[PDB]
Amino acid sequence: NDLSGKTVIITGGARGLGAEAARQAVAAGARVVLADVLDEEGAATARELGDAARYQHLDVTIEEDWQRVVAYAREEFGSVDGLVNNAGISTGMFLETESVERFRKVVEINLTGVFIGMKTVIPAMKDAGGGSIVNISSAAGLMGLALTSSYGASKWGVRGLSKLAAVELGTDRIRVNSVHPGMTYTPMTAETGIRQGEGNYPNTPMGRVGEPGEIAGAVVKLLSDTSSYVTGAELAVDGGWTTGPTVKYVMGQ
Amino acid sequence: NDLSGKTVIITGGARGLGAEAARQAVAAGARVVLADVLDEEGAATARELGDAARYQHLDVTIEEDWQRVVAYAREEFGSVDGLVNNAGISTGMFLETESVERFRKVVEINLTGVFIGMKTVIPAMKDAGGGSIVNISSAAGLMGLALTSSYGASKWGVRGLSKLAAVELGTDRIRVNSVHPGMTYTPMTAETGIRQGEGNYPNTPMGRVGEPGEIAGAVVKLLSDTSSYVTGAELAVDGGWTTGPTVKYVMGQ
Amino acid sequence: NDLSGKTVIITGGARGLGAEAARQAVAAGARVVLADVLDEEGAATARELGDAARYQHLDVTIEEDWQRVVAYAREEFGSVDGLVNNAGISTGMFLETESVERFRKVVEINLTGVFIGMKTVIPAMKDAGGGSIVNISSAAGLMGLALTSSYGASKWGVRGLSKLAAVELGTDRIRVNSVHPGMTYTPMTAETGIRQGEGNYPNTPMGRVGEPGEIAGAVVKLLSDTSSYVTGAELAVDGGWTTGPTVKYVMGQ
Amino acid sequence: NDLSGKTVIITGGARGLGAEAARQAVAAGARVVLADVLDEEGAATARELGDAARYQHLDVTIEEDWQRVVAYAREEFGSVDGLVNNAGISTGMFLETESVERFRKVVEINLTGVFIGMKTVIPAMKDAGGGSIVNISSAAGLMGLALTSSYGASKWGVRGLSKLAAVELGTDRIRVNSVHPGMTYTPMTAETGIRQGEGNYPNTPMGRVGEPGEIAGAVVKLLSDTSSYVTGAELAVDGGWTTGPTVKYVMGQ
Ligand SMILES: NC(=O)c1ccc[n+]([C@@H]2O[C@H](COP(=O)([O-])OP(=O)(O)OC[C@H]3O[C@@H](n4cnc5c(N)ncnc54)[C@H](O)[C@@H]3O)[C@@H](O)[C@H]2O)c1
Ligand SMILES: NC(=O)c1ccc[n+]([C@@H]2O[C@H](COP(=O)([O-])OP(=O)(O)OC[C@H]3O[C@@H](n4cnc5c(N)ncnc54)[C@H](O)[C@@H]3O)[C@@H](O)[C@H]2O)c1
Ligand SMILES: NC(=O)c1ccc[n+]([C@@H]2O[C@H](COP(=O)([O-])OP(=O)(O)OC[C@H]3O[C@@H](n4cnc5c(N)ncnc54)[C@H](O)[C@@H]3O)[C@@H](O)[C@H]2O)c1
Ligand SMILES: NC(=O)c1ccc[n+]([C@@H]2O[C@H](COP(=O)([O-])OP(=O)(O)OC[C@H]3O[C@@H](n4cnc5c(N)ncnc54)[C@H](O)[C@@H]3O)[C@@H](O)[C@H]2O)c1
Repeated sequence: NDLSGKTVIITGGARGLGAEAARQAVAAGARVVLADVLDEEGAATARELGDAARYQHLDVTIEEDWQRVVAYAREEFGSVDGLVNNAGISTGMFLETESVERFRKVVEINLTGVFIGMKTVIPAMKDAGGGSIVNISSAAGLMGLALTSSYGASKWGVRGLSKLAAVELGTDRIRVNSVHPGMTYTPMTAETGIRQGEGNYPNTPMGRVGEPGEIAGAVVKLLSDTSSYVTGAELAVDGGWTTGPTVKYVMGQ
Repeated sequence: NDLSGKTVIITGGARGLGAEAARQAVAAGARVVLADVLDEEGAATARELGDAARYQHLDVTIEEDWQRVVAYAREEFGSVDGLVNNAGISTGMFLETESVERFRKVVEINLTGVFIGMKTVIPAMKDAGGGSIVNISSAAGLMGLALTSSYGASKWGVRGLSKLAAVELGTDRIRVNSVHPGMTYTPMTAETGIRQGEGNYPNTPMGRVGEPGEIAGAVVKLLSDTSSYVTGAELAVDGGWTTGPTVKYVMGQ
Repeated sequence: NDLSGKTVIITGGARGLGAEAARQAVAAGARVVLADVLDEEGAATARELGDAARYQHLDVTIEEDWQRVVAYAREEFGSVDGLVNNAGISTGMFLETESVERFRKVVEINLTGVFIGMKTVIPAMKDAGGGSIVNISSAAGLMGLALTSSYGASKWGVRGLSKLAAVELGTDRIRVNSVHPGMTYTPMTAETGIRQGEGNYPNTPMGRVGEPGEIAGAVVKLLSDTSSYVTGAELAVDGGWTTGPTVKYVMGQ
Repeated sequence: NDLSGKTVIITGGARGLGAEAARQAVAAGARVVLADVLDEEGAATARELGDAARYQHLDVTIEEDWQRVVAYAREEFGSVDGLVNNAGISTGMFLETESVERFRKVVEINLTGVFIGMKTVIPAMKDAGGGSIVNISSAAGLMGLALTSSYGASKWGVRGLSKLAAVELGTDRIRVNSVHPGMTYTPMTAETGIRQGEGNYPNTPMGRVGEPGEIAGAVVKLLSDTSSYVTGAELAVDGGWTTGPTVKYVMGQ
């Protein structure tokens, strides 16, 4: 089913979701390339992953870093079959509050970054007769989420980017889809005081926050050939956060 | 790698989409109950599946039936863990041309039908501590498709009914999502003029209609625990059809 | 500035959003034909509305009344230029707690009833050289709302069905759009527990339920020639109910 | 009808949609502050609009410029009651074809430009007790349109920026909606061979391209109190371009 024999570059794979996806894909047969700004950790992720993994330094906003890392894959593995655009920075504040400078920063990573990744990897995949680009968006890209400011703007952008890219590359067998994670447990969200566990996140239909491995599974599905006719699609992995409001809220929560 | 060891019932499982979902389910371990109105074929398909498959006549618009085949799976197999609502019919005419007689018929099978399946298996799956209901909607449920009238109206109804159900059953570990396949090659479509293969369906970004086995892959995945944090979702398997207009169309020509 | 000088039929016209529209639609100078099953109230309403109004009986489920009423509007006013599909019933219970007979009766009125209206009115408006059909869907037809069961199903139904009719009738200059009202104060919802007034409904961005006049104004925008290039569109009037979750919910309501 | 006895600022006011909105707003009784980079044409227009029009130079990507113009608007007309974020630039090329510096250029204006717009203008609106921000998006922000690249990513970003702002500014009585015009008759499109007139646009359900005033009419609606309950909505003025493919395309023609 969801098996591999390909080379997938994972951006933001030094930690959290990115590493998890790497771990899962390597565990599925793919040879991965981790790319992050977090070097020390990254190589540590690679080193633990095994021989199917290499770590590469990559600043998602620098076209040259992309060009170099994409090239490193073709050389070091023979091809580039998958791209998982995960690297990004978040926002937790009201619109008027956010500085235009920071707005611009966040939008650079989250949006313009996946674009540089796309246009850059596209030729390598054309070279390989098709490929899969999985754009990790957010639940903030599926509905208006209070307090996401620049992050909301950029996750909506990634959703349209995937879609229009999907219609342009279909004939080249280049698949492009977006995955949308809801509240996930990570030491970082743990720092927000987010508790993992059934009953611990009542404001999402499933009453709980998700796990990194849960989102990682859907990334692999879209990397595998079991989804050979899926493109310009959006997959929400949020325990129903974006589907509709919690019952309690429909009454008075 | 989406696995199984549970019992799932596949409505509309005689021929086409249903049968292949049944097929793929079995190859992953699931115990399947092909329910259908088409008794001869459906019985043969179960025959071709093996011991992992039971057939059951079921006219989806009959509450009594659903209660019977669910009961049967319960007794026959010890549980109900998956329900793939695929048994529908189709509308191939303009709205002003259609008779309220056919409209009622299409809606009744395509919409009310899945409602009953859902209302019936819910306790079955509460007893099992969770489940997965995959309502097979269509591209007609994701946009306005000319010539689908009742089939389309009912497919939007089915997309929506999947969502409100997901918010109510989240806490019960029951997961409702919708699969929306595009143009599939079927001897009927073949007859209706549909050619299978590359460049054989230019009016979809990917340039071809999908093989029935390409949809089935997506159904099996949402049935699996690989997607445990996935509810109130809508997956489209249509080679870009529903994402946006084809380049040529964007240009006119 | 929205103005009308044409004939328009409003279903569910005896009261609520329906009658409010009739008032405003006459204020804009249209000739309205109210239609309802509540004939006592209905005639009374048309009386208060004056001479630009005519009450006709219409059991939205009986294709005959549609014909009788559509024949009348044309003969009494020479043309049928608008149709506001407002008649409908509600649902407030957990899905698996709704009988299939009720499920069916609600769909019949909310879904098929708008269909019979579209088909019947089409030729009439074609003879008039165009027209405007406004289907009063719901905020329940824009996301998965809990406890709406049948009402949800049909509302998603009414939304998708407007889109195909829009694509089909676009060249006949017959415009079709759907209006989606969120929580609104109507004496019926009063007999629900709903309150009109500031902060009285904290679970929608704006803080309170809307008034009937807020909805009618929109229906009239789309019923007018100001929205001449508008078809296949969905206008939510719900104080952001549908737009995304409330700031409080977003933080741990 | 829609009356606007208030003061609203229009970006990209020198020409096109911006201008046609200015005329209709001033006609609705609004006091207008046109803003743009094209000082030459901008001045002329304001003049031709009357003593209810003022032209302010404003480069949409510069905060000082915004800070300046909104201030001037407060002094001059005593308040800021509306904002139509219309300034922007387009794109006509394949993603893999467009440069990073260009992508940036375009995002900055269409997305970042609207952010600084909203941020700056919010305090003025709280001051007044409410307001209406109309973010002019595009059909490109509602689906995957090929060749829009940076324009498409930014118009999708604008769609979600508006929705999040609306959840956060609900109780402040500041409404935020997105207008999404499709193909429009404009000498720009005209140089492209786009002919105005019925039948002249096959690939849109309505069989033709729209006029600026058709879109200008929706702006005045959202800006007016007539839409006091609309927030976080999206309105497509596009002849059904976004609601499913054209019948011909459905029939594989
Ligand atoms: N719970 C969540 O954290 C959550 C919620 C919703 C959506 N998501 C999406 O899932 C993705 C992964 O979530 P996460 O918690 O693992 O995030 P994370 O922040 O823990 O990890 C993402 C990685 O991106 C890296 N990165 C940042 N800037 C970079 C740059 N410019 N170049 C290269 N790499 C860079 C970071 O250094 C980090 O290690 C996120 O990007 C987010 O958009 C996450
Ligand atoms: N245009 C299309 O055909 C199309 C496109 C996309 C998705 N789909 C989806 O798949 C289904 C149609 O299935 P298909 O295309 O594989 O072929 P199909 O139309 O042959 O349907 C599959 C089965 O449903 C059965 N069925 C009909 N009425 C039934 C009833 N009342 N009770 C039980 N079973 C019944 C049929 O006999 C058949 O065995 C629909 O549910 C639809 O959502 C269809
Ligand atoms: N009020 C809200 O908050 C709200 C929200 C979303 C959607 N809606 C929808 O708006 C429409 C009605 O709004 P309302 O507030 O005026 O409600 P209402 O029910 O108070 O009044 C509308 C009318 O529907 C009529 N009706 C029912 N069956 C009929 C039939 N068979 N033939 C003819 N008329 C029939 C009733 O007689 C009634 O006069 C319905 O579709 C409702 O579902 C209302
Ligand atoms: N063919 C079209 O013109 C067309 C069609 C559909 C949608 N749209 C969209 O609708 C809006 C207006 O369309 P239009 O028909 O008026 O097109 P237009 O390009 O003639 O007008 C856009 C205006 O933005 C101004 N502008 C650019 N950068 C600016 C900045 N930095 N600060 C201030 N002003 C700036 C331009 O100089 C121009 O006057 C745009 O956002 C556009 O994306 C345009």
